[PDB]
Amino acid sequence: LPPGPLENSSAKLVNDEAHPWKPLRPGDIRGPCPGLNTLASHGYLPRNGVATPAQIINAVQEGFNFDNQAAIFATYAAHLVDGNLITDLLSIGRKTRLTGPDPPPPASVGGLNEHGTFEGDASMTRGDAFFGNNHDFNETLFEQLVDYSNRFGGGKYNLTVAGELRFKRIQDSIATNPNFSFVDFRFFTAYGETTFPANLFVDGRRDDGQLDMDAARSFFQFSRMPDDFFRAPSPRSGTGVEVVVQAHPMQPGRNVGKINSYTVDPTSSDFSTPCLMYEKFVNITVKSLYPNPTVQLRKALNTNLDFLFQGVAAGCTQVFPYGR
Ligand code: HEM
Ligand SMILES: *[C@@H]1O[C@H](CO)[C@@H](O)[C@H](O)[C@H]1NC(C)=O
Ligand SMILES: *[C@@H]1O[C@H](CO)[C@@H](O)[C@H](O)[C@H]1NC(C)=O
Ligand SMILES: *[C@@H]1O[C@H](CO)[C@@H](O)[C@H](O)[C@H]1NC(C)=O
Ligand SMILES: *[C@@H]1O[C@H](CO)[C@@H](O)[C@H](O)[C@H]1NC(C)=O
Ligand SMILES: *[C@@H]1O[C@H](CO)[C@@H](O)[C@H](O)[C@H]1NC(C)=O
Ligand SMILES: Oc1cccc2ccccc12
Ligand SMILES: Oc1cccc2ccccc12
Ligand SMILES: Oc1cccc2ccccc12
Ligand SMILES: Oc1cccc2ccccc12
Ligand SMILES: Oc1cccc2ccccc12
Ligand SMILES: [Cl-]
Ligand SMILES: [Mg+2]
Repeated sequence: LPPGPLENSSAKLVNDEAHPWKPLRPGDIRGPCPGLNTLASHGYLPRNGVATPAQIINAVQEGFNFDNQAAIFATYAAHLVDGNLITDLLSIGRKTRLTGPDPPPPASVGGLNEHGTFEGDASMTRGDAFFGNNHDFNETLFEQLVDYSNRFGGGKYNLTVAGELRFKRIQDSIATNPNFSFVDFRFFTAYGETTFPANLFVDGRRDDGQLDMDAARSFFQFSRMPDDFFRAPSPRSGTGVEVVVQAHPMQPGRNVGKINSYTVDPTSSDFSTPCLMYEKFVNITVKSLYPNPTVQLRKALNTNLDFLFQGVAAGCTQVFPYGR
């Protein structure tokens, strides 16, 4: 079952004796998420980067005070599209034999590195998949984050910086990635993720929304909590995303095989239709990976879809692609 919320959600030291940072060993997997990467590199998750959904939910809550509903929604969304539903294992990065025997195609079980399922374009510190690497820390992109922090945040990353940088990334992908896609699930996640450094990488004794660049580099590049890091003082995820959207409101769309051809998609969900985002994720995205599953896969899909629905925070009706 999905873990419940923390019994005690106070700020506390999370870079503690039981959770030291360690460098990668051969075979250890890290991916496009600095949050999960840091949890693995401090042993809140298995240090090889392969974990169960329950391990992930417990880790994001314990290590960073990510809220329960957000933890459930993201984890089961990722697991459904990128994880092995029979073995209950998900890679936080590249595809690996460590998640067990694969299901039939068209399911990919590609880990969080799989482009276009959860991971997508216009990430802050990772390049678009079209440019060759959607998962490793990129120094040039991080230096741009530093520059935007200097210009809009007095040298710190905050929600104002997030609003400007989110738009800059989108405009750079429009100008250079002929395959740029910015619809449905990615349209939502791209905005939410820009709040996370301000909400969750800021030491919880301060919780002022102002992330310094030493801490930012530590998390984004090295998957490493600052010495004496205290987690956030209460559960949260995407609060302040309205500030990021308001700075430069966008419509969902994609380039259409050429640069500078961004074409709005009226069949995409947007922030006015969160329940459509959920329904398409299940009916189209998940269903297309598993169109006619065998008995044990069908059971695992339905269980994980029930868990996903527990995380749906927008008053939506559950949908059932494989029946009740
Ligand atoms: C709850 C389970 C979570 C999963 C499965 C997850 C997975 C992912 C994935 C696959 C991405 C790639 C999105 C992209 O293409 O840019 C991403 C982005 C990101 N996640 Fe998470 N995430 C989770 C929770 C968290 C938490 C708790 C934090 C912080 C504590 C966090 C911080 C970030 C950041 C900062 C990015 C954007 C990085 C960048 O654009 O450079 N995530 N997440
Ligand atoms: C919750 O944890 C904090 C920090 O560890 C501690 O100060 C506080 O006493 C705890 N609360 C309860 C009810 O145990
Ligand atoms: C190109 O875009 C499509 C989605 O429209 C996606 O399936 C494909 O993986 C993308 N490839 C790259 C390398 O961006
Ligand atoms: C990092 O991002 C820059 C800017 O988009 C890109 O030119 C470069 O190839 C990327 N990769 C590395 C390894 O720097
Ligand atoms: C970001 O920092 C700048 C400079 O200190 C400030 O003007 C702006 O109000 C800050 N934004 C937020 C949301 O804290
Ligand atoms: C999803 O499928 C259900 C039937 O299982 C249907 O009622 C619903 O309208 C579908 N939603 C979308 C957005 O296709
Ligand atoms: O874990 C996550 C990663 C990226 C985006 C998210 C948006 C909402 C809730 C969780 C998210
Ligand atoms: O309202 C939102 C929009 C997009 C992403 C989010 C992630 C977490 C929490 C709320 C979010
Ligand atoms: O953060 C949020 C929470 C709930 C609803 C939202 C709607 C739009 C934009 C952001 C939102
Ligand atoms: O865009 C939105 C509108 C209303 C409620 C939401 C809840 C979560 C995430 C997004 C939302
Ligand atoms: O719980 C949520 C968090 C972020 C985005 C969402 C979009 C739709 C439905 C639920 C959502
Ligand atoms: Cl919570
Ligand atoms: Mg990306």
